[PDB]
Amino acid sequence: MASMTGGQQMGRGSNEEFRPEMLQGKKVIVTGASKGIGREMAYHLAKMGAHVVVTARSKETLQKVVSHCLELGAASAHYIAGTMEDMTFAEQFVAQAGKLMGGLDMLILNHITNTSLNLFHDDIHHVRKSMEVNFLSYVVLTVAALPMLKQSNGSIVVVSSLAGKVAYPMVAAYSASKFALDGFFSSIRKEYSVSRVNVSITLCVLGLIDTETAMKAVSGIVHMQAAPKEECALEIIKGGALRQEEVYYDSSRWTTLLIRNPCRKILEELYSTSYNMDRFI
Amino acid sequence: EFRPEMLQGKKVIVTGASKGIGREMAYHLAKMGAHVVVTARSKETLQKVVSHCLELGAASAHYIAGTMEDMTFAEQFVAQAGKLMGGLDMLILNHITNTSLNLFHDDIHHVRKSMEVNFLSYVVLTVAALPMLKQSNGSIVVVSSLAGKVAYPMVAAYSASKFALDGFFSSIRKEYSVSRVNVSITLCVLGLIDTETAMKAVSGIVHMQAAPKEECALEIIKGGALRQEEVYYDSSRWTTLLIRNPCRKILEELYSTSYNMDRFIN
Ligand SMILES: NC(=O)c1ccc[n+]([C@@H]2O[C@H](COP(=O)([O-])OP(=O)(O)OC[C@H]3O[C@@H](n4cnc5c(N)ncnc54)[C@H](OP(=O)(O)O)[C@@H]3O)[C@@H](O)[C@H]2O)c1
Ligand SMILES: NC(=O)c1ccc[n+]([C@@H]2O[C@H](COP(=O)([O-])OP(=O)(O)OC[C@H]3O[C@@H](n4cnc5c(N)ncnc54)[C@H](OP(=O)(O)O)[C@@H]3O)[C@@H](O)[C@H]2O)c1
Ligand SMILES: Fc1ccccc1Oc1cccn2c(C3(c4ccc(Cl)cc4)CC3)nnc12
Ligand SMILES: Fc1ccccc1Oc1cccn2c(C3(c4ccc(Cl)cc4)CC3)nnc12
Repeated sequence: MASMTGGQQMGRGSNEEFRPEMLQGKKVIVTGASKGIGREMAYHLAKMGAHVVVTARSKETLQKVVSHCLELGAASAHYIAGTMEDMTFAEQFVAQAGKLMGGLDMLILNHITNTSLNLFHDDIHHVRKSMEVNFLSYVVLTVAALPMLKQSNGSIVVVSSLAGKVAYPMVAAYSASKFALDGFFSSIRKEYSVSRVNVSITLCVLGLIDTETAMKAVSGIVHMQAAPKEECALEIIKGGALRQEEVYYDSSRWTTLLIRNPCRKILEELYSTSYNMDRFI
Repeated sequence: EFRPEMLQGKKVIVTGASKGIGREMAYHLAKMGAHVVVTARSKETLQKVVSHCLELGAASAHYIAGTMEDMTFAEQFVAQAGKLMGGLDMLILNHITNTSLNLFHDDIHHVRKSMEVNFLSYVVLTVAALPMLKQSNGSIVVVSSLAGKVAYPMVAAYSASKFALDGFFSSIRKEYSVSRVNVSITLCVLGLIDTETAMKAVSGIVHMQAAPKEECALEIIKGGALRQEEVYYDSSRWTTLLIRNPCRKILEELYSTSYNMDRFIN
């Protein structure tokens, strides 16, 4: 039947309004998918009938996510275990994932290095590791994924935080890595636009989410309402599917109303006329 | 309101001071009668900056040559600079790794080096300088860009490193506030400046008006001296009208009541 079937899900109002069928048969990578938001995303994609390749360090937990993804109705589900501290693993993982699915439609970059809320003093090793895992590996994964994503006119989904847009104490190294993602990915988005690289980039700005790990890390320190991980995971997928530049997800209505920076967008448009790139394309 | 006398006898470090904005800052500080320790890789060019700083009326002037790719050099440099001056009042973090305007493709080495030189060495320098800066109720001055606040194509690695500085230094500023660490942090958001290196890098690509390096250098020093959180310096009036993010400041204040830090300080 598939050989006698053809068409497009992305018609009028698909910019616009999400349908779970937009992910049916799509080839998706989810990093940091053994737990939390990442695991929830893998489950939503499975229910949508997507092909899924999940990664994290723990093979045992990834096995359970894969098994459950298959129960949920994933077109295919596989895992490749490894550390994102290793840039060779990050590069090879994408090639293997792409070969496992026969291509790539969406790259969901979600993993982070283990971090706790603490004042910054002298932990330069944690600052470096945060930059390596939360930022550099995302760049390595993007470079490795791009040829496949250009072929499919695919999507890059970058999971960030409110701490990647505004400042918070106790998360200096983490926040620096999240701000770096905005600078890097927002720059390449402008580059893709002029180079006719039809690969969308979604930066997801998340508030406090009720994941086991985050709840433990903020216990007795941060007294905020935590948003549900299930809904968070769906909002990220929706944003990627709709090719939205930015997703904002938080418990507070004040956040949603204030995080947006219309002045940044206006300034970027005003500077777009001040440079000549026809020598690079 | 700034007065040049605010820098008279002050003990100041200037990184990336062999040329451009950094060199201009060293010269302004010299004219103001500050004690100055300049750094960059080129000993020969630093020797000339030092000699000229002394002619201009610096209370004292020294150089220590080395690469900011080396975190051990960065750490030892501060100690050595503070021992020469007998302390530290202001740490001016200005150096960057060599960068050109290009589309991003494969260059992960340049992304890593940009993060190491433009960001990580600033953190290492701050850690090394903090005990002296706490003693003097001193200042940290971080030289950034409009590309460290808004997005630009052709500078992805550079921009990531500048955005990282905002996230890191703005976080520690809030930490210092609750810890009673009386060390100010000034993030300088600069537009196009007429430095030899920047002008060559943008030639035939960027055509906007370049602001003068002499005035730029002074505005950075002024901001540090006045303990301003942020300095905005650009040729365009539309930039000055738009760069500021009042909503970010409001959001930060609204979240400030949602957390309790008295377990890290008591
Ligand atoms: N939770 C929140 O409140 C919150 C707020 C804002 C933004 N976010 C963002 O949301 C994303 C997910 O957060 P979360 O709360 O869901 O975290 P989480 O539950 O703790 O999961 C993190 C995932 O990353 C993996 N991981 C950890 N170290 C790794 C390494 N070295 N190499 C590869 N994978 C590694 C973990 O699995 P293994 O340990 O087995 O490797 C796990 O699958 C992150 O980007 C986070 O910054 C979360
Ligand atoms: N110029 C502009 O249009 C502009 C715009 C926005 C922001 N900015 C910011 O302003 C600052 C200064 O810019 P500029 O135009 O004055 O640049 P510049 O003239 O090229 O000078 C950069 C300085 O950094 C030093 N440096 C380079 N690599 C180094 C390394 N590995 N270790 C230590 N020092 C190193 C250089 O000296 P040696 O080579 O001898 O080491 C030099 O003294 C930067 O932080 C930049 O981001 C400038
Ligand atoms: F998912 C995580 C696992 C382990 C550690 C941190 C993790 O991520 C987080 C855990 C908790 C809050 N997080 C935030 C926010 C935040 C940051 C600082 C403060 Cl004071 C308050 C709120 C913006 C909500 N960004 N990432 C995280
Ligand atoms: F000083 C430098 C030496 C070498 C390379 C970059 C250097 O720093 C720069 C050189 C030129 C412009 N720069 C900018 C601005 C910019 C960036 C990109 C584009 Cl398309 C337009 C305007 C914001 C003015 N930020 N840093 C630099």
